Amino acid sequence: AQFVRNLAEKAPVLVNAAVTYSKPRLATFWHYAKVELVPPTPAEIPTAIQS
Amino acid sequence: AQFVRNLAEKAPVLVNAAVTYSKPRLATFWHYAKVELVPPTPAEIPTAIQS
Repeated sequence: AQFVRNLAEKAPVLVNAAVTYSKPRLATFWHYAKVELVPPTPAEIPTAIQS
Repeated sequence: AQFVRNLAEKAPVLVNAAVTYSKPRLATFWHYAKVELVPPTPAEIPTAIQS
């Protein structure tokens, strides 16, 4: 009852820990995804068309 | 009647002459329109984005 609610508060802390562990793995994925904040360069278009 | 039909045959020759005169003026328009037989180059995209 109230103890289960207290357990839920501990579970909320556990959920925060779950978010905490997920973020660095997500940060590694972000490092791969951080290459572009704007659309890709039209500079290598020549290389691609030539290939 | 038949003379009007004969006049129509002459008119058909006149229509061919009308097509004949239109084609060189159209050819000048074609010279302006003959620049691209395929989609435009992605080479100047840099110039445009920089401008």
